[PDB]
Amino acid sequence: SFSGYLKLTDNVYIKNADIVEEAKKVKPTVVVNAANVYLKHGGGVAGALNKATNNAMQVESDDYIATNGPLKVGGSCVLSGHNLAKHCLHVVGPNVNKGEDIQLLKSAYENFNQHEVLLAPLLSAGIFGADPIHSLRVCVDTVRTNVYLAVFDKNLYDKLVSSF
Ligand SMILES: O=C(O)C1=C(c2ccc3ncsc3c2)CCC1
Repeated sequence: SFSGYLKLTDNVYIKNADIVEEAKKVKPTVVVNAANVYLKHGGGVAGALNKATNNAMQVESDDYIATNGPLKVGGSCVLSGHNLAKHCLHVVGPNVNKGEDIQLLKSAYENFNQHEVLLAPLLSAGIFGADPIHSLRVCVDTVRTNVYLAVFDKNLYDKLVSSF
């Protein structure tokens, strides 16, 4: 069902695309959200995915936090994918702009290995403040399952491919 991707490795693929539009087209089994520990989906990929669900992702996430408390940096939880996917895997990469340890990025990507195939964004990139080239390197070196990476920014996509 995924089309137009560049193969980087045996199991990692990449495309210049909006992950929201990709999820609406493919209806993947799992879409990854670039979450924070409170599951407050205000901006970046999380704000865009939540708006595409008409805020249903945020209402579900608030009930999850009321029952379970916050996630760990490097951790994840599986919730509904609403109108975008069967499931959403909310994964917390470290936010460098909040002073979090970049070494937790490998632990964040290890959550992907629990799912045979995923549609995902680059973790800890964008407003999370990490170097996207480093994030793609950790993804390739950690994830063993089939990951389809959707990169929204065209200039970033071109830089990630040409420096890989
Ligand atoms: O350019 C990108 O691929 C990146 C992100 C992003 C942010 C917001 C957004 N809204 C719709 S698709 C999307 C992707 C976060 C990390 C890198």
